[PDB]
Amino acid sequence: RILVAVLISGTGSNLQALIDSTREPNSSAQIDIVISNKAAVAGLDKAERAGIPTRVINHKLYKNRVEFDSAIDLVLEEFSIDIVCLAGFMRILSGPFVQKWNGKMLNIHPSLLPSFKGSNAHEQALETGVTVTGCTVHFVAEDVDAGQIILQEAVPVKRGDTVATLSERVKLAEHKIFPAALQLVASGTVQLGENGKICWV
Ligand SMILES: NCC(=O)N[C@@H]1O[C@H](COP(=O)([O-])[O-])[C@@H](O)[C@H]1O
Repeated sequence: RILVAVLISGTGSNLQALIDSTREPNSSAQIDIVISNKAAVAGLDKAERAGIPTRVINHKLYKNRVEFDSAIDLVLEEFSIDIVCLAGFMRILSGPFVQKWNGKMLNIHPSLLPSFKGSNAHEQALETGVTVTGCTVHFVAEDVDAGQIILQEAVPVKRGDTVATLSERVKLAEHKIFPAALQLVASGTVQLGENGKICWV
């Protein structure tokens, strides 16, 4: 069973979906710890009501990214973590950390990368006026632009949509592909080749 750590910053709907899929009969992974850089967020309650230990590592208490990421890394090693899932984690990881976890850290983004990178993808989409958006799960890479893509699901944008409605429709897709992507990676079906490009059995 592959040990997983889910990093969060807020609500935790994606965390929840991963908990459910990991609690499924044939899952190849189990969530052994949940880390939040913000205290008092709902995702923390979801991990707790699930019997999953948590830690709040507040980035505001550190001097730089390196220091903050080192604290996080101490916990992951402490839990013999294999795979790291960034689920709503709103922090940019330091290069050495991303380097360390290359091929073992997945992130979920609410757009069809390379479109609408950064925060507020939904708002960007609606400002732009696309009729198709979606979500993407990928490996975290040195630069947030070369992250190897694992799975994506296109989601339609309705003409009436507000950030709330679109956002909700996109999360439904996210809960589908993050669990599947985790499974894909946890089971070894998907890996990062030596050339750094995605690889399937
Ligand atoms: N910086 C990346 C980013 O924008 N992530 C997105 O934030 C939301 C948090 O959801 P949740 O906490 O309910 O899983 C999710 O929709 C995720 O795709």
